[PDB]
Amino acid sequence: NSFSGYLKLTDNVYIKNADIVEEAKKVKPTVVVNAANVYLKHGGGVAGALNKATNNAMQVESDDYIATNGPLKVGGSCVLSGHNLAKHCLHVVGPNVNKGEDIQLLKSAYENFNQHEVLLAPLLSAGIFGADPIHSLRVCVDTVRTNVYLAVFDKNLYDKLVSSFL
Ligand SMILES: Nc1ncnc2c1ncn2[C@@H]1O[C@H](COP(=O)(O)OP(=O)(O)OC[C@H]2O[C@H](O)[C@H](O)[C@@H]2O)[C@@H](O)[C@H]1O
Repeated sequence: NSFSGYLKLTDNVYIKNADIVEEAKKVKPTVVVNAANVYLKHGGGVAGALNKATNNAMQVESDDYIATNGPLKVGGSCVLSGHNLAKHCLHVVGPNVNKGEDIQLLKSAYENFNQHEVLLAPLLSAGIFGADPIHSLRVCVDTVRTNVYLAVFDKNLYDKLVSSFL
């Protein structure tokens, strides 16, 4: 695969200090993961950046998905187009711990990754949703069995994560 410069964490999990949008643009992976909310309203963080890079096509598609199917579940997912970034985007909803949602649902969220052989992904719930980032990384490592390439935008966070036990 064309993923380059990743640090190996485990047999199947790799990590890099990179913007997921730039990784997706360069690699054009089969699957890029979005850290979504249940309404697929891609406002900020990973979702807002991915959507911006698609010139809002991701949001237009997402609005039709919701109109047809209704909100996702917390811990749930749907497969939509990856537009100009990837073949597919797997939109995954981690728990919004800052709004009282159960952190246990982070494991359910990462289980969705096992339906795909290779993914480029962020650390779910670790941003605006308020989960401890090292916890999200540990849940990823302990849940995902398929090959995951994690893109960590924030340099300070990356440096801390790669120096922490799993
Ligand atoms: N471009 C990026 N590339 C890689 N990692 C990033 C990027 N931007 C942020 N991160 C990191 O990615 C991690 C996740 O941060 P978040 O994207 O907030 O996701 P969540 O699951 O916590 O919140 C979901 C909400 O965020 C959106 O508003 C949605 O629309 C949802 O409403 C953090 O470590 C970030 O530093």
